[PDB]
Amino acid sequence: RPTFYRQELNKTIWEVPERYQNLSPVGSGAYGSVCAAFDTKTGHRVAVKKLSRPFQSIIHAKRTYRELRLLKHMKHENVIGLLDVFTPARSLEEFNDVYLVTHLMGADLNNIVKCQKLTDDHVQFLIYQILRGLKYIHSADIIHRDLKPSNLAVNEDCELKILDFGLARHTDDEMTGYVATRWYRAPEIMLNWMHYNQTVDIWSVGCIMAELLTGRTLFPGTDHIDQLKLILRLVGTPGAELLKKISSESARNYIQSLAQMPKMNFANVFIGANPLAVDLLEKMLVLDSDKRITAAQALAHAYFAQYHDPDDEPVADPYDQSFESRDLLIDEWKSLTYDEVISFVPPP
Ligand SMILES: CN1[C@@H]2CC[C@H]1C[C@@H](N)C2
Ligand SMILES: [Cl-]
Ligand SMILES: [Cl-]
Ligand SMILES: [Cl-]
Ligand SMILES: [Cl-]
Ligand SMILES: [Cl-]
Ligand SMILES: [Mg+2]
Repeated sequence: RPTFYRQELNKTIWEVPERYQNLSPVGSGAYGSVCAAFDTKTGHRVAVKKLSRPFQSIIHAKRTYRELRLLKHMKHENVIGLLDVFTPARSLEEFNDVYLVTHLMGADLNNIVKCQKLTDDHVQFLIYQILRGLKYIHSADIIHRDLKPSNLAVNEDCELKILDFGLARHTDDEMTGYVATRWYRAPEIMLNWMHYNQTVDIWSVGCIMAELLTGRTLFPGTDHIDQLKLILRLVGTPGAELLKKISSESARNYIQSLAQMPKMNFANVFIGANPLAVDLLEKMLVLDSDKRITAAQALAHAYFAQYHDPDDEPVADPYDQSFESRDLLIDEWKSLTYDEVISFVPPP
């Protein structure tokens, strides 16, 4: 057990191993507080996140367990990894606090687009890395559910990592109105049409790729209905085949109230883009999720010929998510989490 030391950072007690020095506040959503630190064992600048109220309810205790399980599994060059996890507690009986440690991300996509100009070669490389990471995530039957530019870290060398997996977090207020929290979401999840699956993430990649190409948000809707009208103007209104897959009767009646529109010509929307980029966008931005291109199929598209290496696009170890259907008490979720903290093995 390392020695721990205590300090107060903005109204909060932090108790951390001596290896972590020069702690300085950076952020605080409703799920925790974050400090930057120097890790003297590894030489890395790191983010240290102290969870808030991790075991306050069954829903919160299960979310804490879910996040720790997911971060411990993800071992890929284009996905955020877990450097360390710790608690100052010396037993389950005194266990209350969880701290998560990752590499400090110095810039998101948004920061890079504002400070540098990108060529078509940059966009090939950025979208290639998102798809390489998604091939790995989907191979474990994990859905990210919240891909958007603020959830993509990018460095000076244009190297990219996916972060901030969807933990079933987002509230109704957060998704309301003229908000980037909704502009990258597939229409079947935005409107609760049907049981969604991993295809929702490919829609988000199409929206991100379009905005790297034009410099404009693809579907900047002022609300859910405005956004659906922008989507159907580009891709066309649904055919009988998709309408049958929409499980809500009211959702089906509403769509049938809209005048029919054909799919637009994507070469006339993405004026002057690489024809291979136009073709790949037409294969991602398909209304019927059954017919979208997959991450593994997209890596073999000719747009990525300069970067594709089928011997360097790895898949994940199997991931057991049977806990998602399990009914447990707060203290049972808390014990499972404690065991996962004490069994952590750091990366090479
Ligand atoms: C001018 N637009 C702003 C920032 C870049 C671009 C696309 C969206 N992310 C919003
Ligand atoms: Cl230490
Ligand atoms: Cl990482
Ligand atoms: Cl504790
Ligand atoms: Cl964003
Ligand atoms: Cl597993
Ligand atoms: Mg985020």
